[PDB]
Amino acid sequence: GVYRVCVSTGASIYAGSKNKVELWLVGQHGEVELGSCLRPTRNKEEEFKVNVSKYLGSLLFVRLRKKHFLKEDAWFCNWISVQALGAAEDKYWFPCYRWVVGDGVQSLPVGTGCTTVGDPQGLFQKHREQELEERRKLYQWGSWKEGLILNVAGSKLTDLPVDERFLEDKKIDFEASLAWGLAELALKNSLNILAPWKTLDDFNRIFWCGRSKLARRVRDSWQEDSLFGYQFLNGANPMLLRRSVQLPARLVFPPGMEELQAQLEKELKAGTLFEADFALLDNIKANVILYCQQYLAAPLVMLKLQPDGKLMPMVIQLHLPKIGSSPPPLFLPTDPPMVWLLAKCWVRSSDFQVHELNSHLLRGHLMAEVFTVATMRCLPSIHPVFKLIVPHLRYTLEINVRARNGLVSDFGIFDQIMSTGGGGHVQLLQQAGAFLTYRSFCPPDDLADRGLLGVESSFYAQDALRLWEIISRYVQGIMGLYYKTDEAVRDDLELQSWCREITEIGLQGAQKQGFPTSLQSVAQACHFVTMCIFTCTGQHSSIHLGQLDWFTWVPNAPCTMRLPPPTTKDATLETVMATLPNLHQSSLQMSIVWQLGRDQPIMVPLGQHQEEYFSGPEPRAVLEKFREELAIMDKEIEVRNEKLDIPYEYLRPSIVENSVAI
Ligand SMILES: [Fe+2]
Repeated sequence: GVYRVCVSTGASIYAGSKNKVELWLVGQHGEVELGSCLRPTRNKEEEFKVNVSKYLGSLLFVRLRKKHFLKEDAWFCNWISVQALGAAEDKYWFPCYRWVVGDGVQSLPVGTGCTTVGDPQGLFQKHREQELEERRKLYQWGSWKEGLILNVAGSKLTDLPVDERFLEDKKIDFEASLAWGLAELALKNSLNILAPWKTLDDFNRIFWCGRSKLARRVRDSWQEDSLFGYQFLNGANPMLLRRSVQLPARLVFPPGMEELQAQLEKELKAGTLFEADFALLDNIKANVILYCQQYLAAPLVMLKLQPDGKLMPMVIQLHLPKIGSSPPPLFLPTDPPMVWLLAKCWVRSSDFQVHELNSHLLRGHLMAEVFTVATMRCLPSIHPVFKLIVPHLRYTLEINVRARNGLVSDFGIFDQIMSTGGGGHVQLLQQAGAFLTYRSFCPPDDLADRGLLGVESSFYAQDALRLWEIISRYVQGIMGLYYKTDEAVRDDLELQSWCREITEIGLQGAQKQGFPTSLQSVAQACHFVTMCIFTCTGQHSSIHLGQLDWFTWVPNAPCTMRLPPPTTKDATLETVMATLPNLHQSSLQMSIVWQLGRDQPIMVPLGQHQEEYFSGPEPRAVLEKFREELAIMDKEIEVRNEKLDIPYEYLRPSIVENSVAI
């Protein structure tokens, strides 16, 4: 048989190897020796024809060995393909996409994919058991802080497996751009070092972060209650807002407040009353920067949806009611300018804290990390489900360790400017585990329980729904090719351990929240994987992407507050200024909002990954349909935003990354 064996080397910097690599072809019936054929050239696809007398049959594996003489050289193998030039057979695909190190003999299965149940021959059975044992030695759980959901084991990036590390081409650009980014900002902001700081207009002096079309709008009108409430719907953090069924029990009224109660009852029966509650911030210890006391608040904001499709704030309560003590003052738009302005600033500051911590870090980065480690420890390379998820898990462990090394680590970024940093952030993050429910990660159920379905004013809910349907079908499409009966899913030990690693191990008992302990059906499994895929794409991008727009104008998103939240209604121009961050803190904030949210040097759009793990044409068809539905969504949304005054685009397949990486 005449075969053209083709081996593809990585496009990295250290991908090429000076060592000679020997291959072997082992099929359904027998195996053949090929020996040293070529030497891995960096970013070079190399093919060659060979002829073997021994009958192989269906090629199952392609074993390789990298022999080194005196100095070993790492080799990042993309894949190996061996096709029969004579017989009418399909090209045998053998995906690798990882680093190859050591004088150990590696084995690459064919890219078809299958499970233990779907492999009755037991051809790949022994292969996957030995691989997973090694996977577990490489991927272990760790604990950055006690009480939180597990993360990857280790402390530094060096503790991460080489395959999870940044490619040398991205690592240099990721760090360079970040360095030049914050320095440029630090330079210009140092000029204001002696500039007056007594009017809110002075905030415009430091403003020079990104200055986008939307970001300018914010500067133009942040004091507008219309934009204020608009952010609860389509802002950077649309997770807290929900439709009110009844008045919040913490919404207690001070003696005299009876007229306002009727305005609240009017909106409730109409079904236009909404509430965003920040009680999670209660009793969280605030930061201490330079021995100066910072302050937090647990506000409540009541809003009404206007017939012209506008959400407007009605009342803001800054403290939670103290049992046994008189009720705290409620602030209304009727209050003096400065008094209402201060209360909105406290709400924006608190939204920032919860956004970055819960919405972003926890619900986005850490959750994904949980999925990542559970995938690598329970699902073998050949597993069909494993091949579906991996692109979405790209560069996740790396960016997370980078965060726990200076972004949220002790004496890190939060501690330096964030009011929650310095202890309270962990307190807020640890206690936020209870709010992590299975339904909250699924749009069809999230907006359902909250009550944002059908709300035309909420573009997030719409886009979240549409996107979820597309993904859902893609997973259903892939899972359908490998799971035809519910018993298949039910008896998939690997699949069952994966789901176990997540709900029970990773998430520390998430069954009490809503996460399943076992996937017994096919439709249930499809919903779980979609939930995973969505968390590493949509859930993160819908929260990450708005940072450059809303958190750049400090007055709209204060990183900290120098004065405690007002207990009386007598705020003045100076007090608002004193409460808000000074030039020292605000400027640092802007330079840091660029870190937690920005455009990545090289970015991979949702569903647009290059690594090919499947070999069949059927899996590909499903992949192509997925890319098709996404493309048409990205265009339609683009057209829709034309008519929109403030275009919502945080869920567009073109800018929505395929994995959590920034
Ligand atoms: Fe992010």
